[PDB]
Amino acid sequence: MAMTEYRLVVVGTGGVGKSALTIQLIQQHFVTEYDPTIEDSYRKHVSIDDEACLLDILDTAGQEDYSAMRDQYMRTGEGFLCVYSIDSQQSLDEIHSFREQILRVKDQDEVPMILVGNKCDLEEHREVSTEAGQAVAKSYSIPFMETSAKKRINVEEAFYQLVREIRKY
Ligand SMILES: Nc1nc2c(ncn2[C@@H]2O[C@H](COP(=O)(O)OP(=O)(O)O)[C@@H](O)[C@H]2O)c(=O)[nH]1
Ligand SMILES: [Mg+2]
Repeated sequence: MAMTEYRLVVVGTGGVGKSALTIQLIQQHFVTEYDPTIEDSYRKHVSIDDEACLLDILDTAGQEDYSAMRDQYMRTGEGFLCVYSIDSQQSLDEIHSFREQILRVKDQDEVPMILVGNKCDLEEHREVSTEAGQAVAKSYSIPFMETSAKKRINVEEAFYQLVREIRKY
């Protein structure tokens, strides 16, 4: 009996920590200077709510003319991890267009996604309050989480929550 595979796409402005969160989930260490242009896909066998499954994760990078793989992942993506950085209001503001574009490509009014405020270790440099991130997520009726790839806070939980959202769809 084959386990279900979930295709997940991590999106967000450059520098928010898409690679660092994805590499923390897969390899369980914190990267500091990962190439901002590398667009890799990753796999991981996990159990979520005690149902084993496979995660198929595209770690998007840059906004150059997309590869055919990115376009396929955008069309076939089952859940989206929409990442901003709590120290960058600009990265949160860009989330609104990431959601429009996901809903545009998927051609539906609602697509499983989670709003992730990353770098929650940078409390000194916080621009986006938790309350404001919760307000965006409540407005879009999506789950919300603050994460730290650096301090390993809620990394697995963010991905697992996205799977729980897909399973409710
Ligand atoms: N303090 C802190 N820095 C982070 C965190 N996540 C990523 N970074 C840093 O932010 C920079 C960009 O991270 P990266 O994952 O490459 O962002 P990406 O362009 O979305 O892939 C890197 O230097 C990371 O060390 C975090 O949770 N906390
Ligand atoms: Mg990256």
